[PDB]
Amino acid sequence: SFSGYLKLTDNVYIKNADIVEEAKKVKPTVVVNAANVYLKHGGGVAGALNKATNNAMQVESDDYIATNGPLKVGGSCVLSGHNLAKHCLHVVGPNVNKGEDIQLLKSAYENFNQHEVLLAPLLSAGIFGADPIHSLRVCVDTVRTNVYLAVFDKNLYDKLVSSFL
Ligand SMILES: CNc1ncccn1
Repeated sequence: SFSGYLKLTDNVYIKNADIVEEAKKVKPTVVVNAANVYLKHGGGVAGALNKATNNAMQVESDDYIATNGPLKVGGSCVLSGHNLAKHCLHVVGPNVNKGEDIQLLKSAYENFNQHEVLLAPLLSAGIFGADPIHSLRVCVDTVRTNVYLAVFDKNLYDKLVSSFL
């Protein structure tokens, strides 16, 4: 199971790790993807997770969108975890770089509550443009299930831990 995590709260844990390497090591029940509404896994966490699946995540995602249409910002869907996890919970946080409402970040984190344990990145962080310190605060104030956060950037990981209230 999960090793080397710093415990932030009763249910939130954090580690400086590449979520792809972490998923391959742990093979958790659920890995969270930082998805967009179209499930186009081009860059950031999504591009990295999809590349680790040899594009199988994108092929599955395109079939999901062809059948169901796009997700909502703040929404999610459960798909296969491929070689990374049992399932992948694709969660759409607001993309501040697209002018999306940062208030939807709490709705995005609420999706985590449907899973007893998850390996996840900080929603709306990275190329999504939100402040990762704010994302961590919404995470700890919204998620009640056990969430193991992987923060790729060491400098950001240190800043998140050192500034955690
Ligand atoms: C590419 N891996 C990654 N990216 C962001 C957060 C955690 N892991």
